[PDB]
Amino acid sequence: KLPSPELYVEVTQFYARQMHRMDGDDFGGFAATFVAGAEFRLTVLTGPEAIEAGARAAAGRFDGAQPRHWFDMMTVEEADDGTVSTSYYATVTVTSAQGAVLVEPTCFVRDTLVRVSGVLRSRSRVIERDDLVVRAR
Amino acid sequence: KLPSPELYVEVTQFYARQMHRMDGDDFGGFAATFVAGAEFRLAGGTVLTGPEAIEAGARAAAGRFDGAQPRHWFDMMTVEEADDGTVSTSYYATVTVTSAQGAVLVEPTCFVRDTLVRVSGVLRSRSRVIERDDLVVRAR
Amino acid sequence: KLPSPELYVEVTQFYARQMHRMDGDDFGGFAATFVAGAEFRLTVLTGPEAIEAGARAAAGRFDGAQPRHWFDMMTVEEADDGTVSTSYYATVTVTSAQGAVLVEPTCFVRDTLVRVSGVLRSRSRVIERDDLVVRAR
Repeated sequence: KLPSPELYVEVTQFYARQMHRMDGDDFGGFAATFVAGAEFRLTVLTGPEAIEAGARAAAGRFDGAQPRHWFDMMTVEEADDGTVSTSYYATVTVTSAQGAVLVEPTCFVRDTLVRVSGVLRSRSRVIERDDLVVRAR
Repeated sequence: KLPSPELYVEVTQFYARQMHRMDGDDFGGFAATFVAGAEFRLAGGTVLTGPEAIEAGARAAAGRFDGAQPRHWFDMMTVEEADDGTVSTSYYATVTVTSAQGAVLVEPTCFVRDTLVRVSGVLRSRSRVIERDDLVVRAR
Repeated sequence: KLPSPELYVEVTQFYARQMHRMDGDDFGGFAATFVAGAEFRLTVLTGPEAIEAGARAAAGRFDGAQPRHWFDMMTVEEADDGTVSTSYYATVTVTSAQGAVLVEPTCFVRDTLVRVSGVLRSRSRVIERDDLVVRAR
């Protein structure tokens, strides 16, 4: 079932704002986009406190360089109970002080979003890393 | 000339599902998104006609990935709907290839022009023309 | 807060056409998407003539190769006075005659768009280059 244009637009804006916070080191604001008990599976982090700690930790890998998350090829579907399911491609570019760019291994991501007080929030995120999948075959 | 929001959303979902199938090695499902007699024009000038030829070409081309994982990325997409429902798009595309060792290759970028048509209410690919930017540069 | 689906679509088409022109060396057509007195902050360029000349000059860095601009993670909001504000991630790929793809340092871009005779045009563009931000911190 195709999503309504309003839902599709709302989803694009949710992800843009969520990733701007994560990439901008607003780890608490990033985690606040998740509901209590949200499941983030890379190993699972459950709930915003754990998700905030993980984003802070994973950001350590960038040192002082600047990450940017890139999403594309995103499916969006609304269930009758209002839950939104997405699947998409994601990567992170990492730009150094000298202008070098590293492109991280791509991921295939599956999300569920829920509406809380009229606004979308992340309920579940499951990340499949393409290098690990390749390695496993 | 702007596409309706419904059409724009429909196009984004068509392409997301189409590339998920191709990148996931569902070459039959990828080819099934094309109509009978669809024309697929490769960067080099070879044309594949019909979904069966397109499936065979897509499977053969995937050999270049050598067990690594491709991901197609589209961006900067124009969308135009003709009065008869035919949809024309143009966009940028590239492919990343991620290996078991975490290597990421970025393939030469392409400029792609498609036509889509509606069959029993759903979009299908009718024409795809790929211009590869390295080949364009070489000709210049 | 959320843009109408019509506005969202119009913005994607505006940017697709603007970048196709710039990447295709249609520097005048690129500049025509800006209003008179538009401000482009890299140094500031004011007006379509200066923006065209600067874009032509900047393209010299590609040296016979083919650039492609990639935007993603785009916020879109309409202000009460009809001004449209966007923020997005941008990078440029540069593909050589041998198919080597250079990936330029990423940018965080903030635009304002305005409607002129019913048509969207760029009023202001401010580019923050991520390597320079990293260097500064």
